[PDB]
Amino acid sequence: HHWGYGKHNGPEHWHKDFPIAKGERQSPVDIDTHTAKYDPSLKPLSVSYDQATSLRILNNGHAFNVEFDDSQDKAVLKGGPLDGTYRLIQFHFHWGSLDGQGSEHTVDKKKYAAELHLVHWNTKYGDFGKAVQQPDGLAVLGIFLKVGSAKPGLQKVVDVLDSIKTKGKSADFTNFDPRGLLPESLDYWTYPGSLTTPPLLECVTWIVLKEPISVSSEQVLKFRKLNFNGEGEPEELMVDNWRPAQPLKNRQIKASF
Ligand SMILES: NS(=O)(=O)c1ccc(C(=O)N2CCN(Cc3ccc(F)cc3)CC2)cc1
Ligand SMILES: [Zn+2]
Repeated sequence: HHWGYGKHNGPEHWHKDFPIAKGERQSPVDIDTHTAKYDPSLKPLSVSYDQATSLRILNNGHAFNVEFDDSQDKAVLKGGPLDGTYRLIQFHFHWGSLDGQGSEHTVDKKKYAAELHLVHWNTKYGDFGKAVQQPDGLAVLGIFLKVGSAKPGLQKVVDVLDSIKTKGKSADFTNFDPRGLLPESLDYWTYPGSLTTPPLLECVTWIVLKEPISVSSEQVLKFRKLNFNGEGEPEELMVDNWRPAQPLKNRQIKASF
């Protein structure tokens, strides 16, 4: 793969290697709040992260992933629009070079400074690789970040970034509690979509929280010091690693509230 977020290999180029980029249920999308319809049939979302076991943090050249042990039903997402149990495997963020951009989903065209994605796979499929080949294989919980007060629960992530500055670097990252990254309210919008990076597979039930979390300018500034490049290569700051909104096509966004 040679895809990325640069002028020559960015989102507008992805369709050449990944034709599904122009598919029928691509993500992210703009969430038009006035058109989204309240669905009273939606169940309350269930986020059970008390037994979450984080293991490592990795700079993969596109973002950084905080990985979890998903070999057992520990941290799971269920309820809401979901049927079954989805296991947390990793979380990562997308952010911008400026506070005025960075999120993938937008709300009434508003772009947030960043967006957190907690990725879960449907246990009925056995493993993540098999799950991404199914229309209901993944559930990604998206949370917007705005710049204001610091998020205490995010600081451990911010402080370890120095150790994984470049592509391919990883660091032990145990005992991190993802509950510290959640907003107060679990109200959400949901729609069927896709992974937002190649392979862009149409296997995701998106659940995007209405309430953003606040992070400090210093916290997001640290994200912007990461590198897309590997050690010993020309420095390319890891910023604007977000895909813009895609055509909604034949889909309806439902609201839980
Ligand atoms: N942002 S998002 O939609 O929330 C998201 C969620 C999960 C993932 C994820 O774990 N990888 C998907 C990509 N693959 C690498 C890959 C890339 C291109 C290919 F053709 C095949 C595999 C590693 C696993 C990526 C993005
Ligand atoms: Zn993502």
